[PDB]
Amino acid sequence: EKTCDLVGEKGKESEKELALLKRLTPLFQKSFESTVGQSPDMYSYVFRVCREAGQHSSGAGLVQIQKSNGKETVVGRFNETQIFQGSNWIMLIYKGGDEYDNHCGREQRRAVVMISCNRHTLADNFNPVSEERGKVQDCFYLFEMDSSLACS
Amino acid sequence: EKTCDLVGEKGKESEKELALLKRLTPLFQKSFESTVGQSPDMYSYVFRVCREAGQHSSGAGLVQIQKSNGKETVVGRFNETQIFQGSNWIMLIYKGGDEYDNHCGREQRRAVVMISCNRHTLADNFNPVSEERGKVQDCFYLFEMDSSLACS
Ligand SMILES: *[C@]1(O)O[C@H](CO)[C@@H](O)[C@H](O)[C@H]1NC(C)=O
Ligand SMILES: *[C@@H]1O[C@H](CO)[C@@H](O)[C@H](O)[C@H]1NC(C)=O
Repeated sequence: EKTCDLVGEKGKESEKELALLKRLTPLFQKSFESTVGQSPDMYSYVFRVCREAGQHSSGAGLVQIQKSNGKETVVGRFNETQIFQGSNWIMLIYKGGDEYDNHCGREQRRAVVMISCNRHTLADNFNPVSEERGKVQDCFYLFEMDSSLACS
Repeated sequence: EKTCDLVGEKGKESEKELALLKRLTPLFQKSFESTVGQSPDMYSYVFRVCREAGQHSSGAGLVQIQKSNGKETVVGRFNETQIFQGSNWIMLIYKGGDEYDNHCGREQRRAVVMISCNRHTLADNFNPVSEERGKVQDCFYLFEMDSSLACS
C-alpha cells in the first residue's frame, strides 16, 4: 500500500524524517474530523496520516469540505510530506494542494498540523487554529492535535 | 517606534491578533541569536519581535547571516506579521522575505517561530528546527523558543 512520500530526491530522504514518519504509523488507520462555522456556511475537515482523506478527490491527506454542496478542497497531499520535531511536538506538512485563486493569490495550498505532546492519549483533539474558509481569510491552514507520540 | 504590522486590511486586523501582539510586548526590546553549521559554512540567525533585526537590511524581524562574508538574508519582515495561539503555544509568522532564487522556487521567504510555553522563563532557547541554509534544503524556516508568555 502507499504511504507518505517525503519531500526530496528519492533516496536523499533524511534518515531522521523517516524515523519520525515511522513513529507515527500507529495513527495511519485513524481518521480525524472537525466541523466549523454555522449554517449555511459550515465546513468540515478530514485529516489522515499518510492515507487517503477524501471521498472524491484523491491523494489528499487533508481535505476541506463545503457542507452546503459537498465540494472537496484538497488542502494538502501526502505525496509531498515534510515532518519536523521540536522540543515537545512534531510538525507535519502536506504540500501540493489546490491553488487559492483569490485574495490569497494563486500559490498552492499546504496543510500544517501541529502534533503536541499529551501523555494521556494516543491521538485526539484535532481542531483548526488558522484557516482560509468563508469569512476566515488567513491564507494559511494550521491544525493542532494531541498525541503521546509527539512526546520527547 | 515601529511595531509589527498585522496582515489583513487596515482596521480589519482582528482584536484577537492585536491581543496576542500586546501580550508579547515584554519581548520587544530583546534579541535572540543562534549560530549553526561549521566553518567555513557557519550561518547565524537573529530574531526580534516587532523590532529591526538586521544590521544592514531593514524591516526584517528575522535574518540569516552568512558568516563567511557577512551577507544578510531576510527570512521575514515584521511589517507582514501573522500570529496564532494554539493549545499551549503561540506561532509568530513574518512574511515578505527575500525570494528563493534556487531549487526552492522563487516564492518569498517566510519566518515561522514556534513559541512553546515554559513557566520557568520569560524567553530563551531560540533554536532553528527547519532551514534553507547551505546543504540543509528544507525550503522552510521553522524556529522554536521557550516563553512563559505562551502559557495557557
Ligand atoms: C503529487 O502531489 O501527486 C499529484 C497528483 O495529481 C501530482 O500532480 C504531483 O505532481 C505529485 N507531486 C510529487 C512531488 O510527486
Ligand atoms: C514591507 O516592507 C517592504 C520594504 O521594501 C515592502 O517592499 C513591502 O511591500 C511591505 N509589505 C507591506 C504589506 O507593506
